[PDB]
Amino acid sequence: TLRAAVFDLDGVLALPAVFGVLGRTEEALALPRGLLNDAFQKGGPEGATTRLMKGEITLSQWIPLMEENCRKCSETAKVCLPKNFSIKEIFDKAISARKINRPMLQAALMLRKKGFTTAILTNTWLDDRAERDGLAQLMCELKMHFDFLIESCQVGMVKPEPQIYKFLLDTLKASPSEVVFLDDIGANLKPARDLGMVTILVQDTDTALKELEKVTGIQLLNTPAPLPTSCNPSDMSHGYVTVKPRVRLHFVELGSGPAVCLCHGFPESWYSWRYQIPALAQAGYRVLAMDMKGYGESSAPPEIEEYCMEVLCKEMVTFLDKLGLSQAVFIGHDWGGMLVWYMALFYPERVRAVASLNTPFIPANPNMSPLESIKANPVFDYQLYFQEPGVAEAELEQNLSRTFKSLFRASDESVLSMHKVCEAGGLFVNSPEEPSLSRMVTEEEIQFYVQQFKKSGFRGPLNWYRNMERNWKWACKSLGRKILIPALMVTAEKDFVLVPQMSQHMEDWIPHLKRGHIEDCGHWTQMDKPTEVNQILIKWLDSDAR
Amino acid sequence: TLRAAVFDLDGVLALPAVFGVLGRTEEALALPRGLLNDAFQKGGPEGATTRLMKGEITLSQWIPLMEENCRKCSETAKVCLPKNFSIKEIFDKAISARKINRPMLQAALMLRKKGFTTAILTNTWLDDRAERDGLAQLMCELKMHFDFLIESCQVGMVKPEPQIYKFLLDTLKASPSEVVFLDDIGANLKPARDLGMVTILVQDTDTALKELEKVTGIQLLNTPAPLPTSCNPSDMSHGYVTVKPRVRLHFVELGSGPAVCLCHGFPESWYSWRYQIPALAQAGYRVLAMDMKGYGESSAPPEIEEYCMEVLCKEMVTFLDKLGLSQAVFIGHDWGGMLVWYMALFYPERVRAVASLNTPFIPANPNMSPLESIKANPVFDYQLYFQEPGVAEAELEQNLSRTFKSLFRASDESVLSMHKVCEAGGLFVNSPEEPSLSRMVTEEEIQFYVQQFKKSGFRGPLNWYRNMERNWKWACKSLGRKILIPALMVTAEKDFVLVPQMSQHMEDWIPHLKRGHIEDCGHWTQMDKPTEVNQILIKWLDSDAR
Ligand SMILES: CC1(C)C(=O)Nc2ccc(-c3ccc(F)cc3)cc21
Ligand SMILES: CC1(C)C(=O)Nc2ccc(-c3ccc(F)cc3)cc21
Repeated sequence: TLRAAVFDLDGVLALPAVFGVLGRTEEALALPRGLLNDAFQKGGPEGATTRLMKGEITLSQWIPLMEENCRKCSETAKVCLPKNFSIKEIFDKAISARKINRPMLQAALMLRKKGFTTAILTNTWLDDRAERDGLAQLMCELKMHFDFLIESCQVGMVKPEPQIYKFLLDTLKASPSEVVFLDDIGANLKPARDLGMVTILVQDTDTALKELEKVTGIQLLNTPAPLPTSCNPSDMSHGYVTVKPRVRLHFVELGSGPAVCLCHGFPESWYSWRYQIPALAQAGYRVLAMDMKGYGESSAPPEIEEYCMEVLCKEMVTFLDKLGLSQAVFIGHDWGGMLVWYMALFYPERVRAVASLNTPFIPANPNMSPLESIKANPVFDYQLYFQEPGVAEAELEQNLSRTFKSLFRASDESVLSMHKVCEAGGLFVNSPEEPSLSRMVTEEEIQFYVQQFKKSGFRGPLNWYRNMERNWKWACKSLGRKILIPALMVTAEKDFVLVPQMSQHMEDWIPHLKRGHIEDCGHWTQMDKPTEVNQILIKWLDSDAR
Repeated sequence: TLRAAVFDLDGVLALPAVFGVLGRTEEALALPRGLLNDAFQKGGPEGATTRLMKGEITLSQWIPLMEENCRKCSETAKVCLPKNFSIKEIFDKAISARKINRPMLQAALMLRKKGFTTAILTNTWLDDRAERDGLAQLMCELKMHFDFLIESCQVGMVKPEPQIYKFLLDTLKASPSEVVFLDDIGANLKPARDLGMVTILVQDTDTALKELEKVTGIQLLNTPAPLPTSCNPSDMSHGYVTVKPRVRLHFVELGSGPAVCLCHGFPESWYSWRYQIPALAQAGYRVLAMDMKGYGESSAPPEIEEYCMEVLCKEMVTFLDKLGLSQAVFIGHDWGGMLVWYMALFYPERVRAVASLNTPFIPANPNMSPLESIKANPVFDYQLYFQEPGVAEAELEQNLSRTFKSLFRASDESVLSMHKVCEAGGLFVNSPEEPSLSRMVTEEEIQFYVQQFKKSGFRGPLNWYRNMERNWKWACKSLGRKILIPALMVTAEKDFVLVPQMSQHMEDWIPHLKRGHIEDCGHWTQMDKPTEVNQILIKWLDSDAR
């Protein structure tokens, strides 16, 4: 029975094959057929290309040897290479044109999800070209999804030599009959076949994937749209910044490029952005996913006033100061969404661009108490239940697994009576002790939130709602301002509290505001509709956040 | 007696004054004298500029009000503003031309070093211009050097109103007679003077600094060249990445831009780069200063093989993978310098550029054992003392303060007999029990290293020298390669072990190698000559690392 799948890089996980450019160049330049492919393989196991693939020499040392071989081949075929012939140019274009073969990666991802050990086995080179970063980027994106990456130039062995196959089996800790090996070169399949491995000659991806599903008995073709890549907490870079004597802020960091600071809502974590972090980093951004003050590995002081917007915003500015960041793009959800609008209003010089999921920008009404304003809308009643210190903490901390399983549910799975919370005596009075697992989350994802909330509980997080008068007084100072920096408002059709219509007047205060809208999306936006959140955010980032 | 110094921003800590552009524009456009300055102050305390400075409105809301005032003033003076007159253009140019007044900052730095509480008190605005980042950058660089930053637009008060002065005194927790107040506007000095504060009207910096030194009794003018800004460990962003089950890597992070990964030597810390971190971040780079494997907050497994170059390099690649970085510039010193050359040789696709301080690149000699090669040079004898597990650990761990005070000394303070270590029975046999403090370090800086080494000791750090045969075998695989990516070699005149002449053949293997050289520099390069290290690295980064 199969328990391992091995994939080649060129012509299998990455298309078009770099090899096939030797043929295309021949046709474009009207050179004798196979001339470039002949000079490429010249000398066979003793040749320049084999030395390159074994790591004896670098790609830049190989370029003049290939040119020298191209001349000798043309001299024999009684032909002349054009005025401006360049192996460097040919390969630079070929390498940058090569992209990930998405359905092949999807199949490898699906096999690994079903318990398979996966690996990339490739005949490759040590790339020291001025433009080597393009290929470094491709290898980084691909390799993360596999258990092993075996590169000929690092191991000093090359396919079709029998030793590399014995090396692969030792790395996999598997018998050859347990292995599927996919390659676009028949000669390179041959030793794997002769050893007893199942082999697939890859020409078109579709036929290769049909052969792959028939032999594994796992559906890989025509399968539903996969979720974006998530985060394994133990594999992330974890950062810690002391913003003041008793306050440290924790964040997870991924990628290079303009800093994108992600600000979760209540009662969440950096992990609420798990489906956005790999996507935004891959789109060319340096993601900083916060544990907001009161949460996870960040400090959680008990004082209510430690959680007013003025204090929270000041601390986020210090967070940027200590990291040496002059600016960051601020993206928030729920309470994080409220914080990001006030970062834009009070510190525009520090905010590259601002985006909010669900949370509209509504200015303070200076002729009405915030307590009065909130009583007007019956959907905001649950926030009055949060006012009395200790009441909501006791119910939310009682059973953590029940708390998160009850809260994190899609719009058509809701188990909560949001009205009338105070009167009913609690959020979960008509809710089960053992809620069923929502289709949005796994048991393990719930257990991550449970473990995070074991440290500081719900006091600090609930304190965010306990500064309505302080926040109102501070917000009134901004009543003559407008938000004029790049801004995005993302509405969720089925958020029954932060309703899309509440954002309707925003253009009066943010004239150049851009919008996104997600149909059939509840309150837990990032995990409810991750693919669409990523599409909207990446599109807005590339256009407005530089 | 004075214990606090307060500085204005425009015309005092930053020059040329943004105000003075109103006058220059008048002269350039041949407009009536004081016309632009009149429309700027139009309406006085009730005017548009006062509302701006109090934070009632943003800079972009103010621009059309200023234009409207400029028209009314021109209509009265019976003049016509030119075809293409733009307040936006005038102020964009004025703000970007304004730079830090270096000698004024140096004086504030010197006063704070002598126990003074320092603050910036400024009449400023909420900047929402498309080009606001330039000013955000300036405020970030300046503010870090002061105890307090009081901005009119954040406090809703403005100079010369008496309330802002009472607010300043409350923030300083000082009586007015204890305060020196420096301002370029006479009207703004007046309430501070009337309260009993010492006031300096700032026209030219030199005269202002003479007045400042006469009143404080502290030399501020003609004082020696200051050291670059250092790091306070508790104020840095601390990052943590698990590279494998038993191995976590710690780093300090500062700045935005291309990632620059700093790799210390033996027996050091991320803190050895304390004078480079703020400088490189200010030059436009994202600095990642490592605690290398075996050190500080990074894991220190006991096995010798955990510290061979192959393992260390692989882990540094995983470190980049987990952070989502496709590349980084690698800068190393001593053992870190050796690691960076092999990162360039084995992983060029992941290395944006490579630089080494003191450590030359010398290829493996495949016809000689590394143990033989090292015996040939008597300066490398101390490395043989490091071979036997437990011997060097015992002497180095015996008295940590003695260890670091003995090691970290300039070329003309050396206390160590580097020959013949093994024969003499130790590094510190002819060294004092209580070494005098080197001119390069403070007691507090030594105590930081002492506290760091209390965690894991010297086993992991010494293990870096215990893989000579393993490293030699791995290095021989690279003998046919060349380093062709951007590279910098920095030599230290007085490093008696890693001598400048040892780097002489490097061009044979790195043909496009760039060089730097530091005269009168010992082995502890970063702390011995910080200003010159920063100049060489910043110059090479801006030219070759993009
Ligand atoms: C799902 C539902 C109704 C919706 O449609 N919008 C919101 C907003 C907040 C909460 C919420 C958050 C925390 C908590 F403890 C209780 C309820 C729940 C919801
Ligand atoms: C200062 C001096 C001689 C010099 O000029 N070059 C070097 C290189 C290494 C060490 C050193 C490092 C660690 C240790 F434990 C002992 C000596 C000491 C030196």
